[PDB]
Amino acid sequence: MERKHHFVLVHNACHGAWIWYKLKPLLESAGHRVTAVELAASGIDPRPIQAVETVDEYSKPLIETLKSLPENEEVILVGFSFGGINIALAADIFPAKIKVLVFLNAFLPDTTHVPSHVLDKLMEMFGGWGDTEFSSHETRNGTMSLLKMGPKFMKARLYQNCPIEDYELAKMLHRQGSLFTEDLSKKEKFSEEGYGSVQRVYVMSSEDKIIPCDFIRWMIDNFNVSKVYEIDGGDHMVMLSKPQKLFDSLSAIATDYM
Amino acid sequence: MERKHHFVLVHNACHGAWIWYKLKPLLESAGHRVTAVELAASGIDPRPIQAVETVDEYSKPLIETLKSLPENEEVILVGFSFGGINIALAADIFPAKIKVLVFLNAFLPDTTHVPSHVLDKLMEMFGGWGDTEFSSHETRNGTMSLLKMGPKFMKARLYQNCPIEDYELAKMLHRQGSLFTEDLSKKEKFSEEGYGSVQRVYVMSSEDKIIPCDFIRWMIDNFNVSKVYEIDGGDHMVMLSKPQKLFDSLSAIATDYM
Ligand SMILES: [Cl-]
Ligand SMILES: [Cl-]
Repeated sequence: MERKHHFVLVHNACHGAWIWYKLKPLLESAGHRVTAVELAASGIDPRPIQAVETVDEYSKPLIETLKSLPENEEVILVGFSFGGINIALAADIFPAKIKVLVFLNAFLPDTTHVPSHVLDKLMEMFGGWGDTEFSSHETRNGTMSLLKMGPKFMKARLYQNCPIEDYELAKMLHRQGSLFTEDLSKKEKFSEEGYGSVQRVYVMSSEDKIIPCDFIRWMIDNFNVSKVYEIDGGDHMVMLSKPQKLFDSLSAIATDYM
Repeated sequence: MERKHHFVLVHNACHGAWIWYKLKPLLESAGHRVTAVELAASGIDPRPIQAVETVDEYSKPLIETLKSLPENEEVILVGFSFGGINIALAADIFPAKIKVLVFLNAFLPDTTHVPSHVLDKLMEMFGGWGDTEFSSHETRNGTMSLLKMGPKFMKARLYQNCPIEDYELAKMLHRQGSLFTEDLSKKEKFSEEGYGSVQRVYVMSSEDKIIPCDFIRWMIDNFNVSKVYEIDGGDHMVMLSKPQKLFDSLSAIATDYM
């Protein structure tokens, strides 16, 4: 049997490690190791998002997971949605720990514009926020913009191809979060020597109704990848609507980096 | 059609409303309404268990859900495991709001002994906590015993008949909690005029490795119920391992109290 890999999986804003409940055992039955990180103020993390003011604090559990890998171990690092920004941050710290970055229906930042660039572009373009609730919290370093998904918006825009049980689960577990847009507008650009040096691939769902297939091409034209994989019939929450096809794409990716 | 009901579902210690994610849509498809309560320090509730120092604080979100119900509305109140204690507590406060109490693989207290009686009986004969972590938290109410389940103990004793996905989910979501046995040993006995006046039924799983059949028969012999229902092949997490059969049992109950 060919070499197996260690996958580090990074969830989206307002969610938590729980999203990976279908995919983790698929990967582990094929002999791979999986670590599903829970970011700060996410899932069952005991902090409210208001206490996590910066994207570096938010991302700290991912940095700590990578820090604790033994010497010379490398992972396949998979970021979902805002998890794209998280994994780029990590890649700028620990580039030699990362065999390949998997941007899964994810923000794909560049090394030319401020780190918020691709998030700011989507916020300008997106029209279907529905019953999502937006709010602010003032910090000692400025306004921090917060969001809490509404259930109608979830159903129409994230979960529309998911089993109803999955939607019910999400309604039980989703939390107010942040896309850290102010904090990311003030951060130093992602570096070419760190983030830019790491191999990267993009995995996109064909029915993602939050991260559209033309906004992806925009991001990819803006900052190229090695390879683009497409998951036929996936919604945004592809690890819940099409976990087997997602396993298939991750499997393929593992084969290209053995 | 027959009139439908409003089910209020109460989870077990260390868990949260998320346990109900398969059952909830089954009951809603059948036309019923469903509230899955999240108890203090449970699931995504923002407080750690160290902040919830009494069973009455732990139960307060159930109390508030019952208090909020419109005038003359009555619910089918389902308590799972330690949920049995919480629904007995609620029945002693709002007995006229409850059509029937459903003890589901649950502790069934009486009105003769201290509230912790049936737990004390189990805890005395129980062995093999496995990798479960026990700790003590000192409070203005005395010592509070905390537990955090270990994953080997979960797999063997709680989830042995569940899909691997459900076991992975639970590993992602379970939290340190408490059975509040100190506080329950000190509390006033449940009253015959409140709790004792409410209709009650028991639903047991045949393969429950936490609450064994013989102990259930002893609780029911000591505090009678109107009817007993059994779910063939269910583990303790019967809402995960046999949701359809649990639905079938709750349907049968709802037909009985139309
Ligand atoms: Cl996101
Ligand atoms: Cl329990």
